[PDB]
Amino acid sequence: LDKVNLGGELSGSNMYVYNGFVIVSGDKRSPEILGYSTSGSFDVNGKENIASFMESYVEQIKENKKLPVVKSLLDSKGIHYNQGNPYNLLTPVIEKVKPGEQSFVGQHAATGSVATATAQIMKYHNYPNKGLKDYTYTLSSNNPYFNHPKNLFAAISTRQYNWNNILPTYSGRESNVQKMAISELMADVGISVDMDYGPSSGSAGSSRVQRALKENFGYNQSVHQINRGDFSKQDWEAQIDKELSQNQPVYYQGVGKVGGHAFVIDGADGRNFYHVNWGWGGVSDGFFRLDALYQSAVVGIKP
Repeated sequence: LDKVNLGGELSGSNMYVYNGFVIVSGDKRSPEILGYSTSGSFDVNGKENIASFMESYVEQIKENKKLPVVKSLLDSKGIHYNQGNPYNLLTPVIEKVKPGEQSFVGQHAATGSVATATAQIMKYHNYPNKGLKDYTYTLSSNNPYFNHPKNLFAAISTRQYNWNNILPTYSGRESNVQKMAISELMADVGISVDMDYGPSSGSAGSSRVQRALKENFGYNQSVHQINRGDFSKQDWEAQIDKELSQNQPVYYQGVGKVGGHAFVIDGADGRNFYHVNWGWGGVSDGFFRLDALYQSAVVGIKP
């Protein structure tokens, strides 16, 4: 084992990670093994959606101080998307340098975890074939990366998505046919969720995702947002288990000051660990506990 120096907000001793990989807490008033995997490694540098989740474990363990098997559905189809090239080839191009930050002018903004999570689930279903409704929104007045005013628009009602061209994953030297297909999908999805574009891109998430999947992309009326706080632990996990039992990956997110920090839950080991795809090409994917004890999910995702 080779420990990772989490640093940042995970630079304490309340949790330790060693590269597969393993995650163990540092206080027996909380579960011992938090997350694990037999392949790849774990990292959170520059990956805010993974770090946000980890930061919740820490808050959880500190709170403890006061005291079916489903094979990864995405892996089964070889779905591994990311947030940068070529997935973001059609997101807005950064125009301004944010005071005090290094310049990203000329680069396409990140797709956003919310859009990457949503796109992977859509690819799993290879749906829809035809977009249903257009979408527009105005970029946040406080966004320091673009000139204002800025209105974004996606002609989704005119889309005929070719799922043979939208590949399950991208290597790098794919032709325009394939790169255009995935970048168009990512740009449409991001716009449908009012993405606040930047070197990192944020969206409110769940509330936007459930509405976009039905209104813009034609998914089943069964699609809806569920909040963790409205369910008992048993009912919550039973919801997730039912989705997975029906071959329906789940959109999941935690909340930060910049919006939803999303990922996809697409499997279960049977020991209460759920398989997670962080949308970063594969790094850090594995089995995690929903908690180590403002989370939400979008379920009922199917055509």
